Amino acid sequence: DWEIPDGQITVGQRIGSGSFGTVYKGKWHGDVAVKMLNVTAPTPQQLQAFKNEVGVLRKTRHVNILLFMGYSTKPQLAIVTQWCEGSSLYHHLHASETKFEMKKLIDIARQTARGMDYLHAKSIIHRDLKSNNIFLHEDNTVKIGDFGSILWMAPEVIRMQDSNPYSFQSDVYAFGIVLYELMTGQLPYSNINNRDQIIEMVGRGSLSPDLSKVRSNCPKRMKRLMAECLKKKRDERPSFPRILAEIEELARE
Ligand SMILES: O=C1CCc2c(Oc3ccc4c(c3)[C@@H]3[C@H](O4)[C@H]3c3nc4cc(C(F)(F)F)ccc4[nH]3)ccnc2N1
Repeated sequence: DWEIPDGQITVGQRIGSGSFGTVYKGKWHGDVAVKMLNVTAPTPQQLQAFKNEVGVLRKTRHVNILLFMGYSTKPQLAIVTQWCEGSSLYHHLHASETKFEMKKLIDIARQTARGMDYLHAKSIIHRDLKSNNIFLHEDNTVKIGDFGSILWMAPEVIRMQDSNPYSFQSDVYAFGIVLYELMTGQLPYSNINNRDQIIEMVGRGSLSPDLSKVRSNCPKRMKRLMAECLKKKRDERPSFPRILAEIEELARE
């Protein structure tokens, strides 16, 4: 079982605080990272907001997913993961002037590919793939997870067609936008300066990322796979085994 008895985890420094919960850096047989719920007695609605997150976590065992280690029940509900060190891909590309090199941009794209590939085989749809949900552990090892947003939302997701628009292809579209960030350097819709403008225009297909902003030494394979991931219709996008294959094939240069 993965339940961690009360008192085993010395909850150390607070890292991030949200209205929902709070992420502390902790100590348990080494450095860990605990995500707690700021409620004494949780409602059944949020009870299994915790029970569900756990399930999808204990199903993962990949180098490029955040390592689940266990969960606490008392005194408050808590998820326990490995303790990563460094910044997210977002901090690196947009908040810091990280002088990233082409080989390493491809490698980050490749690790993310492998990571997202593994989720899909386990039939796990992320629903929020983005640059700041991708942690660069030791500024090398990519760890995918939920570390907390419309810029990565596919047109059909922006429209909220029916109930859930979230699918494997929604993650594919998001992945493209990550490739866009790696290959251009900036975020998409850099010139549009209104959130409500991005939602409306993408919703009618009148707006899409500017693909003429990528680096010069952006490999043509990657330029085209990027386009393929951003096809406006969900069923035109490539699946991750296709993607992993393509990226890994060009990475061997
Ligand atoms: O500097 C920092 C602060 C944030 C942080 C960490 O924050 C977290 C601590 C605990 C924690 C999380 C994030 C979220 C929850 O519990 C982790 C999580 N991983 C997930 C992976 C998935 C998926 F991969 F899609 F299956 C889904 C939900 C997930 N939730 C953990 C490790 N290193 C760092 N680095």
